[PDB]
Amino acid sequence: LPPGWEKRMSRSSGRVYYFNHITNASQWERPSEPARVRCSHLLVKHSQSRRPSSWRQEKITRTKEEALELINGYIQKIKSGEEDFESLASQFSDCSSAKARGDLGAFSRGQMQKPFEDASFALRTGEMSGPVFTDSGIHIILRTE
Ligand SMILES: *S(=O)(=O)c1cc(C(=O)O)cc(C(=O)NC[C@@H]2CCCC2=O)c1
Repeated sequence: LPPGWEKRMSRSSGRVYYFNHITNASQWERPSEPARVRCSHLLVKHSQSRRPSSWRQEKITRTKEEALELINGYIQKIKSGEEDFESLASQFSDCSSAKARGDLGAFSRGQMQKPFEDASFALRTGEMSGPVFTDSGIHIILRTE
């Protein structure tokens, strides 16, 4: 299995799935480095974020548990196909990159917070992470290049 993938057992169906412990993504299909990648993200902050404030809300009061529930809802909607990643990043990300549909541009290792960096370089082009935790809050990451 590629970097970070493990074979897991679905609790509800008993069917096997695959989980990546670097990106926190899960998928049913069996999964099949560059100097820089380009990623967008959607950030949900909470009261324990390093800065519990965002361009969108002066005082962020939601709990970390509430932020994870929000993130998990956005992931469901994006995976369902009902909403594009860009649409939810623009509307709900607590990062000013929201106004660029979540795009952070290109970057190399050594620039971003480490769990974000590691998830970004372990994603395939076009792939989306699961919930990724940093000191800023909880991220959904989409690798675009
Ligand atoms: S597993 O069954 O313990 C499991 C763990 C997580 C997680 O902790 O992130 C997520 C999922 C999950 O996404 N289940 C639904 C489907 C499983 C295959 C891919 C899915 O969308 C399961």
